[PDB]
Amino acid sequence: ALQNKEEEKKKVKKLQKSYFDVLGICCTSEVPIIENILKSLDGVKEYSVIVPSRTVIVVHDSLLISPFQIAKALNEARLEANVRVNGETSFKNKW
Ligand SMILES: [Zn+2]
Repeated sequence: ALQNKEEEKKKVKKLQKSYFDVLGICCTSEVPIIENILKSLDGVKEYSVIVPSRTVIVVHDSLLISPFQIAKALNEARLEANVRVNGETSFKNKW
Protein backbone atom coordinates (compact mmCIF):
# COMPACT_ATOMS: atom_id res chain seq x y z
CA ALA A 1 0.00 0.00 0.00
CA LEU A 2 2.35 2.70 -1.27
CA GLN A 3 5.61 3.54 0.48
CA ASN A 4 3.74 5.38 3.23
CA LYS A 5 6.68 7.60 4.18
CA GLU A 6 4.37 8.60 7.03
CA GLU A 7 6.09 5.82 8.97
CA GLU A 8 9.36 7.73 9.25
CA LYS A 9 7.84 11.21 9.33
CA LYS A 10 11.25 12.83 9.71
CA LYS A 11 9.80 16.31 9.18
CA VAL A 12 6.27 17.69 8.94
CA LYS A 13 7.06 19.98 6.00
CA LYS A 14 10.44 21.73 6.04
CA LEU A 15 13.06 22.12 3.32
CA GLN A 16 13.08 19.84 0.28
CA LYS A 17 14.58 16.35 0.42
CA SER A 18 15.90 14.87 -2.82
CA TYR A 19 17.31 11.47 -3.79
CA PHE A 20 20.45 11.11 -5.91
CA ASP A 21 21.59 7.94 -7.69
CA VAL A 22 25.37 7.56 -7.47
CA LEU A 23 26.30 4.87 -9.99
CA GLY A 24 29.98 5.73 -9.81
CA ILE A 25 29.83 4.62 -6.17
CA CYS A 26 32.29 1.86 -5.28
CA CYS A 27 33.66 0.32 -2.10
CA THR A 28 32.88 1.99 1.25
CA SER A 29 36.19 3.81 1.72
CA GLU A 30 34.81 6.60 -0.49
CA VAL A 31 32.15 7.29 2.13
CA PRO A 32 34.28 10.10 3.72
CA ILE A 33 34.96 11.59 0.31
CA ILE A 34 31.27 11.58 -0.60
CA GLU A 35 30.33 13.23 2.69
CA ASN A 36 33.10 15.78 2.18
CA ILE A 37 31.48 16.96 -1.04
CA LEU A 38 28.15 17.57 0.70
CA LYS A 39 29.91 19.31 3.56
CA SER A 40 31.39 21.82 1.12
CA LEU A 41 27.86 22.68 0.02
CA ASP A 42 25.90 25.19 2.11
CA GLY A 43 22.29 24.69 3.24
CA VAL A 44 22.72 20.93 3.68
CA LYS A 45 21.29 19.67 6.98
CA GLU A 46 22.08 15.96 6.97
CA TYR A 47 22.91 13.09 4.63
CA SER A 48 23.71 9.37 4.60
CA VAL A 49 25.50 7.05 2.17
CA ILE A 50 23.76 3.72 1.55
CA VAL A 51 25.96 1.52 -0.61
CA PRO A 52 24.05 -1.68 0.42
CA SER A 53 21.01 -0.42 -1.49
CA ARG A 54 22.94 1.89 -3.81
CA THR A 55 20.95 4.93 -2.71
CA VAL A 56 21.87 8.39 -1.41
CA ILE A 57 19.63 10.64 0.67
CA VAL A 58 20.27 14.27 1.63
CA VAL A 59 18.15 16.98 3.26
CA HIS A 60 18.73 20.61 2.31
CA ASP A 61 16.87 23.89 1.84
CA SER A 62 15.86 24.45 -1.77
CA LEU A 63 16.05 28.20 -1.15
CA LEU A 64 19.64 28.04 0.10
CA ILE A 65 20.69 25.33 -2.33
CA SER A 66 18.87 23.42 -5.06
CA PRO A 67 19.24 19.66 -5.88
CA PHE A 68 21.10 20.61 -9.06
CA GLN A 69 23.96 22.00 -7.01
CA ILE A 70 24.29 18.74 -5.08
CA ALA A 71 24.22 16.68 -8.27
CA LYS A 72 26.71 19.01 -9.94
CA ALA A 73 29.09 18.67 -7.00
CA LEU A 74 29.07 14.89 -7.40
CA ASN A 75 29.65 15.23 -11.14
CA GLU A 76 32.88 17.11 -10.46
CA ALA A 77 34.33 14.00 -8.83
CA ARG A 78 32.95 12.03 -11.79
CA LEU A 79 30.78 9.69 -9.67
CA GLU A 80 27.78 10.00 -11.98
CA ALA A 81 24.84 11.48 -10.06
CA ASN A 82 21.18 11.76 -11.06
CA VAL A 83 18.01 12.89 -9.28
CA ARG A 84 15.36 10.16 -9.35
CA VAL A 85 16.04 8.50 -12.70
CA ASN A 86 12.88 8.16 -14.79
CA GLY A 87 14.63 5.83 -17.23
CA GLU A 88 12.84 5.75 -20.58
CA THR A 89 10.62 2.66 -20.48
CA SER A 90 11.36 1.31 -23.95
CA PHE A 91 8.51 -0.38 -25.82
CA LYS A 92 10.73 -3.25 -26.96
CA ASN A 93 14.06 -1.70 -27.95
CA LYS A 94 16.36 -2.05 -24.94
CA TRP A 95 19.94 -2.98 -25.85
ZN1 LIG B 1 36.20 2.58 -4.65
